[PDB]
Amino acid sequence: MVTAKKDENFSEWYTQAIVRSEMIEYYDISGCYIMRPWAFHIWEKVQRFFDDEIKKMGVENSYFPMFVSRHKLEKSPEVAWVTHYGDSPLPEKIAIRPTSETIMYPAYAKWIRSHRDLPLKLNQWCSVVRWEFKQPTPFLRTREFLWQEGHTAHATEEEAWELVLDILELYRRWYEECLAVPVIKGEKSEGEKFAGGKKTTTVEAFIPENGRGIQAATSHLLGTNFAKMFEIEFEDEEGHKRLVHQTSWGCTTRSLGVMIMTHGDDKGLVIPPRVASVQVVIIPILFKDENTGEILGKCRELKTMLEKADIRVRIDDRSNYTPGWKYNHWEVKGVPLRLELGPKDLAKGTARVVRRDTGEAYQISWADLAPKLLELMEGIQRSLFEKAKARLHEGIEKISTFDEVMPALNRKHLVLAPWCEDPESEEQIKKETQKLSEIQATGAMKTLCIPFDQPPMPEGTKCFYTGKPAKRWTLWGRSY
Amino acid sequence: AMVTAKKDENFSEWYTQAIVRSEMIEYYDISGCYIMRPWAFHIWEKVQRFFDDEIKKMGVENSYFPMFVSRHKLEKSPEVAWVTHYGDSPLPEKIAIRPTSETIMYPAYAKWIRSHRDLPLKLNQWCSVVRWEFKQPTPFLRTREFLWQEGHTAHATEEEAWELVLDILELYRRWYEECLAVPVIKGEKSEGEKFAGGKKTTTVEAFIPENGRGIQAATSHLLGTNFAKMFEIEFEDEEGHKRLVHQTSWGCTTRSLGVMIMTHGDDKGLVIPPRVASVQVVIIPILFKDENTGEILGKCRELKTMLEKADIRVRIDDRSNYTPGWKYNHWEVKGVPLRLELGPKDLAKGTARVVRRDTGEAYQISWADLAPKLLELMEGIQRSLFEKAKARLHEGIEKISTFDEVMPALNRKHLVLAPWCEDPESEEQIKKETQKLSEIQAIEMTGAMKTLCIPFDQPPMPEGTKCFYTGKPAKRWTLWGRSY
Ligand SMILES: Cc1cc(N2CC[C@@](C#N)(C3CC3)C2=O)cc(NC(=O)Cc2ccccc2)n1
Ligand SMILES: Cc1cc(N2CC[C@@](C#N)(C3CC3)C2=O)cc(NC(=O)Cc2ccccc2)n1
Ligand SMILES: O=C(C[C@H]1NCCC[C@@H]1O)Cn1cnc2cc(Br)c(Cl)cc2c1=O
Ligand SMILES: O=C(C[C@H]1NCCC[C@@H]1O)Cn1cnc2cc(Br)c(Cl)cc2c1=O
Repeated sequence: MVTAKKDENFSEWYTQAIVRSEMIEYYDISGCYIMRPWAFHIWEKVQRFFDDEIKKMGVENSYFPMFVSRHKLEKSPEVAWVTHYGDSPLPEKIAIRPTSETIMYPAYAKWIRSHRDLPLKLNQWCSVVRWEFKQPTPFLRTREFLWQEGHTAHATEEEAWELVLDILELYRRWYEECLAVPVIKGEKSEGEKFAGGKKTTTVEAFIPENGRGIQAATSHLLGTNFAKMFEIEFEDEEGHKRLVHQTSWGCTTRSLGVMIMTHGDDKGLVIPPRVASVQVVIIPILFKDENTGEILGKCRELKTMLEKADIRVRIDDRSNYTPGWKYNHWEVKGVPLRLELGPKDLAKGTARVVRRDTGEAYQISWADLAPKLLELMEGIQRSLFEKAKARLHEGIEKISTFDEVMPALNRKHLVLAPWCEDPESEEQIKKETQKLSEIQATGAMKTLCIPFDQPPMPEGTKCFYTGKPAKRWTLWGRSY
Repeated sequence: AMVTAKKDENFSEWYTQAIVRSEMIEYYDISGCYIMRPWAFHIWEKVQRFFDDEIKKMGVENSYFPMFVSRHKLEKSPEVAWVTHYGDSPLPEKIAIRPTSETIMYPAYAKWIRSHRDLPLKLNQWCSVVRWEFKQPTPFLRTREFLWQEGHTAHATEEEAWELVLDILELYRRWYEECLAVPVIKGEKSEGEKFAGGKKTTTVEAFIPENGRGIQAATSHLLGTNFAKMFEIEFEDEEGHKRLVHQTSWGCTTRSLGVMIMTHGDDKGLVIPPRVASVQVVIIPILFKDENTGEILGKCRELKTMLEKADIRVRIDDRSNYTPGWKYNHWEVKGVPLRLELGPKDLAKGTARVVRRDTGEAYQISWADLAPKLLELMEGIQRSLFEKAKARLHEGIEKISTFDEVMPALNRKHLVLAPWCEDPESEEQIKKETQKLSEIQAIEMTGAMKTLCIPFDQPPMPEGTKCFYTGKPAKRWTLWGRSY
């Protein structure tokens, strides 16, 4: 049972939702959490979608070591260092991977020798470790987390940039098509991009209850800098030695946290049908032996028919729990549809179906069950996305001048503002907004992204902070 | 680009050449760790899909537990890797990288299990583990870091747990025999060889004829209640008394790829069974550089589309800057089970030439006949690969009566099946005796013979049969040999 209200104390609500639904368990090492099966099911679904999609692009999976030698990593950072095997010291300490550039690119330098070898497109599913001192949040910001990382090498910059954009569109689909979470595609600012690359692109999500943006996934154009550092070169069709043009990209189980925060309500989780391991739960109403074998035989009959429409169905015929307990259990876990079958329903040839997202109840004849449920699930998925998109739209304010910023931040909104893109000004804006928030008593505003979808920039439009010529419309807000 | 070491002359150099020249592995500067390149990883993906699909029907659910365990939870030093520092700062308590996840999972089991309604609890996880041994590593077979799955279940009764132990072991038999076409023997480990944390260890064992060695392929343990005692994993039963759960654990690793490589490979390189080959059919246009007109590649595309609508895994090697013969050798070293050749004559006849990797036999096939024919050939290659390997397994096991038969059989690079009293002291004695006799032989890996398993499939034990070593009453036929 969830008792905290989402719109009152959001942090207590989130903790309740993910504990009481059995998504997470705590662990004695700070910043690490156990991912229980109810959460892991969702990860498996988005992993299958993304993996299928990158394979059609020619990306192949691989597995590189979890350890990197001190002198290879440092070609200290907040990495976990292994210094001993048993009681014996290693002659050189080794780190646990925070990301695998230093592990993979020496191999790329060995494998790439001619244009015949390109493009090289690899991905791996693994976990990484970033041992930060700060407060962790389950799914969103943890010390160890699951994440794929893709790394590619190309003969030209244009082919690399094309892949960057293709991958970022896959991340838009991971969020919007699977998880029903709306995201904004954009470029990172110069101060916010990956330092080892040329251009970083991102999908950004918005959490209306605390007003914060959160980076959902990222796709980098690395250019040739790592090719220089690692000596990744190839002979072109005319004999000349050239540097490769690289990309890298990743997305994590943070996606699940964003889903939970987007669609959850006062009763617990709400799982979008496309990633629900159980789409429909059938609950036999058993009491005083009122037509028991009748009811359970019928439930089995219904499961088989729905499955023949590829609906993912679970009968909760466990005998150790009451029907009321089952209603609340599957509601807190977010199953899209609950189908109730009792003696009355069997006498009438119908089932009672309740939608998780809106609570609406439907009396459906057995014959109609499969097509109707399909309609409902399409309806649920679509409505989850559309409601979320409306909230995203209501949470962004277009502004012209800096004087509008603090009122907007106080409404827990993001701002879209014309910006000159000077890196000094982003540093100044972060400092000023933090100071102002402090005085009104994590308050800094930073750039979230420069969106791909740019409204026109009228000639003569001035930067909202510096008064210099504005270049592009930029999304700002408080953030994770 | 070609394998030159012969499998039956210098097996270790053959194995290294096969897995490097096929682009399955890459070396790494940290000893005992290797990079798993896509040609190998695809196979792992296929066996992972099979096993995952099968355990899900048993109600096992996947999960993910942390890779780290606190010093005081692991030591509830071992050969584990210890993290002692974040950046330059010491941890107040060092933490180990998981060598297996019992000490990470079972405290959560103790929290989750309170009543009989909570059972059975059935979890699995796919992850990597680390065992920092100082012995020489072998790619795929024995490494410091390896991918695996490990499953862990808890039950209200011993009979239910034992049923699951046996169901999982049958899945491991199918992983090897049905996916990888490797024959394995199901058996029970001896008291000295079982997992000390458990009551009974079952195994599937494989055999490598070229070096005469047995190798453990996968394992499934009946843990009993010992871990339930240690972690206080108890439940209130249907009548209200606290009871210990009965547990199982089981695991299988990428060692299964190394066993497959050693079982089917030949002097030309790898041979990949069709059921796990990421490319089942490579189409090689007989086309030379700057000669592409569109005729050959156009038909190659039409053929690939047709074959794919039969769910055949097809690749066209249309790479412009390699000759067709180079391509033939490339994909032979990689073990692609079927090569489809398409050149000018094939176009002029409406046929294609298909060559199977395992035997080299060639077939002329009409375009229209390709899809069913290739399906048939692949079923034939899989079956044949398995049936030849099973024959070698059978030729490699000698049934014996007395200890004096043992050294001759080991010198033929064979395993022995022998009646055994099952006394643990005698297995220690046999290991030492065979090691010393091997040493003396070698003057004029170790030579010790150990138990591999006590097979499930037991021939009758005639009344009065004596143990081949102690002369005491024999209990069960036991499989022994030199081992990994
Ligand atoms: C679960 C998760 C996710 C992510 N990040 C990063 C950006 C990214 C995106 N987009 C990655 C590129 C894919 C993402 O998801 C990052 C993290 N931990 C951390 O920062 C370390 C940490 C540990 C304890 C407290 C505070 C911080 N934890
Ligand atoms: C690749 C792989 C596999 C396996 N093992 C174990 C038994 C088992 C079986 N069956 C596991 C239960 C599943 C298996 O496969 C074990 C290993 N490394 C090691 O012993 C550590 C090591 C490191 C360097 C040199 C020598 C030894 N490396
Ligand atoms: O991890 C990255 C860059 C990219 N790597 C490939 C997957 C997508 C990802 O955005 C940035 N990054 C982030 N955090 C890090 C923390 C440490 Br500790 C180190 Cl050494 C290095 C890094 C580091 O390189
Ligand atoms: O890892 C095991 C027992 C079982 N765990 C679950 C998967 C199947 C597997 O056989 C035995 N084992 C093997 N090697 C180990 C190495 C170290 Br180091 C430690 Cl601490 C512990 C162990 C250890 O417990």
